[PDB]
Amino acid sequence: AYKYLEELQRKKQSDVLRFLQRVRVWEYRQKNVIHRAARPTRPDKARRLGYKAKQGFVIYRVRVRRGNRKRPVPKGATYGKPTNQGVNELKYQRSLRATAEERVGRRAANLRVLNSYWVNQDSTYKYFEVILVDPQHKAIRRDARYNWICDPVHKHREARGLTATGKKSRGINKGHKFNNTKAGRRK
RNA sequence: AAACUUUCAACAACGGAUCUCUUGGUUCUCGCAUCGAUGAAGAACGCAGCGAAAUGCGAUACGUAAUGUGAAUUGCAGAAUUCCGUGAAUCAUCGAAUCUUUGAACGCACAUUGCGCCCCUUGGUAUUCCAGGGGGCAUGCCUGUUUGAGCGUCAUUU
Repeated sequence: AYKYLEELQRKKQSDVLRFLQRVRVWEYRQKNVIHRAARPTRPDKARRLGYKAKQGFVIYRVRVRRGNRKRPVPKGATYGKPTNQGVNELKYQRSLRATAEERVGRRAANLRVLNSYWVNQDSTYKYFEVILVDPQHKAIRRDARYNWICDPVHKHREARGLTATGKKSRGINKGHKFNNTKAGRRK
C-alpha cells in the first residue's frame, strides 16, 4: 500500500489531488497558527522520512507565512549601494518551511523534531507539517532503534541548522562549492 | 655695616625619586569535562561572647555531620574568660545536613511584605467566622489515566 500512496500524491493538481487540496486547505487554514498533531495527514512519503513512528507518536502542524523579506526600520540608512539603501525586496535566506520547523519546536520542545513535510500552499502562507519523537520519553530510547535523536547534543537542533532543509540550504553538497564554512577562512 | 639678594658648602626641612626588595600581573605549554526546575548563575537581609570590611555561613548562620589528620590547641598565640587522653575552630569532606527573603521564579502581586484557595492538625467549641504549627495551587508541551462533546459518525433490544 505505502507505495501507491507515495506515487499517488506524486501527481499534484490532477482531479483528486486538487479537489482534495482544496477541501483540506479550506479546512486546515482555519485552525490556530500551529495546531499540534492529529494522526499524520499524508503518511505516504512520510516513512521515507522515519514516519509517524516516534515516540509512540507525535507530529504537529504549522502555517508559516509566505512571501519575501520584511526589512525593518522605516529608513535606509545606513548609506546605500550595496544597498543597504534597499528595503522592500530583500529575500529570506532562511527557507520558508524552516521557520516552520523552528516555531513548532518552540511551541513545545518536550520533544525533538525528526523532519518536516510540505502539504499545500495558499497565496498567504505555505502549509508545512513537522515530526517529533519525545526523547525525554519512552521506547524512544528504550526500544531505541533510534536513540540517535535521544543522545546528548543531537537535540533542540531543530534549528541549530543541523536539521535537513538547513543542512540543504547550506552545504550537503560535496565538490563544486564553498559550503562547509565557517572557514571564512583562511586567515 | 646690616637687612635683602643671589651662590656653594653642612644640618635639618619639604617632598618621595634612585637602589634592592615580590604571597601580582603577562605570555607561553600540557592535562581535564563539568550549571539549573533535584531551584543555577546574581541579589539583597542577616549570622561571631568581642567584628566594620575582605572572607565563610544561613535562624542548626566564620558554621552542624561524617571521615581520616589527627595528635594538641582554634578565630592558632588580639585580648579574653578560652577549653583539652572520651579526641579542639585546620586539611581534606563532597557515598551526609542546615541551606531566611529572592532571582530562570513559581498561587496573585510587589516602590508595599500587601492579597487569596485548598488539605492536615490546634484554640474559641456547631465543619461553614477569627489565630497556631505542618503540607500544598504557576506555563508551555510529552505520554498514559480519568470524566464529557458535537446534527464527526457506527450499531443496537425502543
